[PDB]
Amino acid sequence: AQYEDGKQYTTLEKPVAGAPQVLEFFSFFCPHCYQFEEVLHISDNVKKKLPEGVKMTKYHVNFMGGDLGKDLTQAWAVAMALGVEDKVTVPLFEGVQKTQTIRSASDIRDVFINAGIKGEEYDAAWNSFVVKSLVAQQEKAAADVQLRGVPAMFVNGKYQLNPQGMDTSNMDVFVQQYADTVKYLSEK
Ligand SMILES: Cc1nc(CCN(C)C(=O)Cc2ccc(Oc3ccc(C#N)c(C)c3)cc2)no1
Repeated sequence: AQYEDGKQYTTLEKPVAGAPQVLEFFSFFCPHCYQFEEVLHISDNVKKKLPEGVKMTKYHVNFMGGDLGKDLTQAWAVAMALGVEDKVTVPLFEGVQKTQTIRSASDIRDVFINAGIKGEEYDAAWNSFVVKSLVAQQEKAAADVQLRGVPAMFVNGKYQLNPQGMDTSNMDVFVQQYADTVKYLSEK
């Protein structure tokens, strides 16, 4: 077969019922997640190859970066609650991994302020039980797959992308192989 279990993807032995159709996990501490966002734009190219009848979900993980890792998962919840993912994703990556100016929750907050979210607005969201449940949603989804590594993408709670099984001599070719695989899996 052109697409094969163990090549472009693997099959979960305990599939997750009711999961999001297309679910990616990332960490702002994760070097490959940095590439996936700024250099490869994986999420955008996957969306361009799915129909407008499929929802895409992106969740942060706790297991990288200790205390600041958990702050960033809550900050991602704030970003999702306020709908400002596209405004804060790049400054958070660059602040953690490029300039290394994100060292505390206050520094994360500064990113949002500089991106234009009001201080009262950030703080009220940060402390809300709506954000508390968005944090719980991110944890529950990663725990359903005993997630131990990022970047990760899962399709219909049944299949996990296997980027190590694709060709990386060319960055655009890799991105389109990856996105075509998500499409094939979504249609499965
Ligand atoms: C099995 C399995 N374990 C995981 C997650 C583990 N974990 C920390 C990784 O790092 C895995 C990973 C992701 C992408 C990748 O391929 C790349 C990365 C960067 C660039 C760039 N620029 C290109 C072109 C391809 C290689 C490895 N997932 O599945």
